[PDB]
Amino acid sequence: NTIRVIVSVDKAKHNPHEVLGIGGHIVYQFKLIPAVVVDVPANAVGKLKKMPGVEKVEFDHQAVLLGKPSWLGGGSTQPAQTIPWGIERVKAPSVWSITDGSVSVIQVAVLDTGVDYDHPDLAANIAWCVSTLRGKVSTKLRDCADQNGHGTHVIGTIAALNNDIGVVGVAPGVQIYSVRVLDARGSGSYSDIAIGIEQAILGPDGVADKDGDGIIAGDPDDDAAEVISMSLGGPADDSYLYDMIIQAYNAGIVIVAASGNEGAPSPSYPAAYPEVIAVGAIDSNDNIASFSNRQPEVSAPGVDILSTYPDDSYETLMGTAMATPHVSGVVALIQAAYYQKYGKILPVGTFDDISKNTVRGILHITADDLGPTGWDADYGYGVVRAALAVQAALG
Ligand SMILES: [Ca+2]
Ligand SMILES: [Ca+2]
Ligand SMILES: [Ca+2]
Ligand SMILES: [Ca+2]
Ligand SMILES: [Ca+2]
Repeated sequence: NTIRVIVSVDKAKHNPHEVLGIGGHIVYQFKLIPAVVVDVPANAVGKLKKMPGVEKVEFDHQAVLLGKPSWLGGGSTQPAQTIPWGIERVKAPSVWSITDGSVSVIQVAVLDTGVDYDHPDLAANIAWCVSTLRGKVSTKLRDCADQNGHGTHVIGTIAALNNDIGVVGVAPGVQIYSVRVLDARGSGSYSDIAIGIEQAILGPDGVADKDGDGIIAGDPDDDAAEVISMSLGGPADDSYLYDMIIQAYNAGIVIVAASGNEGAPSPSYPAAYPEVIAVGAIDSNDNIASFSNRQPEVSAPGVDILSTYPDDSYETLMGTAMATPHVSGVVALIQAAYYQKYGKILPVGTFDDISKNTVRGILHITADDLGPTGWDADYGYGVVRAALAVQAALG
C-alpha cells in the first residue's frame, strides 16, 4: 500500500509538488529541521532519492517503551501518601525546602504514552498535553490521554503531588508537558518522536523563540520546556532524528533517555547520542539491574518503582524507563533552583563535563560513584543525587 519515509531536503531547491507528482502524500513538515514526513508507494521511493533537493530518504523506524509492571499489576490504591524508595535514594526530599520545581519558566516534557491528566496526584502539575501520533499534532485531550499507563507512571515519578495521597515526585511542583508519542501498546515511530521533540520546543504557542531573542529554554517570555525525557528506545540511528535532537540541545534543553533493557553493551537510541543523557537502572540494594544496557552516563532507581497509574491509581514497574524520570527530576530541581536564585539556567553540558558549571557536569560529580572508581560501564558516573546537585548549583 504505502510506506512512511522522512525526507531531508534542501529547502530552497526541493519542490514539494514533485512528491505529489509521484503519488506521495505529505504528513507533516518540520519547522525546526529541513525535513518532511511523507507517505509513498514503495514503488516511488527510488524516484524520491533522485529528486533535486532530496538529500536523504530515511525510513520510519520503531522504538518502544522501557518499563513493565513488576508483578503484572493493573494498578491499585494508595489512600495515604508514601514516598517511593527511589525518591529517597535520589535525595530529593531534602531539596524541597529550597525548591520543589515550581518556578514558572520551567517545564518538563515527557514523551511517552500520554498521561492521565485527571489523576488527582498529577493534575495540578499538568500544564500542557499533546499527541503526535501518526504525524498529526493534536491538542484535543481525548487524543492526549494515556492508554497504556507507562506515561502516567513516568510522570508521577517526576512530578507527583506532595500531599495527602499517593506518591510524590522528584520535583513535586514542576510543570509538566505530556507529549504522547507512543500508542496504547507502547510502540512508537521514530518520526512521531521527532515531532514530539519539536513540539516540546515549539511549546503550546507554536512559537519557538517568539521574542526572537535567541533564548528559549529558560526564557520566561517563551513557553519552551527545559527538560525532555524519553523513557524509550529503538536500535536505529537515523539522521533526521539526530538533527531534531541537536535542535533541542541547541535550544538549551536538557535531554534524558533510558539506556535500554537488553543487557546490551551499549545504550539504545536516542540515549546513545552524545548530547543525550543515557540513564542506567539500579535496584534497592544498589546493584545495577542485569537488564540495564551498559555504558550509561548515569544511573538511578529502576526496579520495583511505585508511581501513578491511570484511572486514578498506582502501580509498580521496572525498567530503565523508570530510572529515567528520576534523573529528569533532578535536572528540573537543579534548573529551577538555579533560576530561582540567579535568573538564568545552566548550560546543558557534555558527557566529559566534570565541573559545576554545567547541568551534566554537576550530575557527573555529585553522583554516588559506585563499583569501580570513576565512570564505569555499569553505573555510568554514578547514582544521581538531588541534594548534592543543587548545592553544587548554587555554590
Ligand atoms: Ca520554559
Ligand atoms: Ca501525593
Ligand atoms: Ca526567546
Ligand atoms: Ca525573552
Ligand atoms: Ca564508578
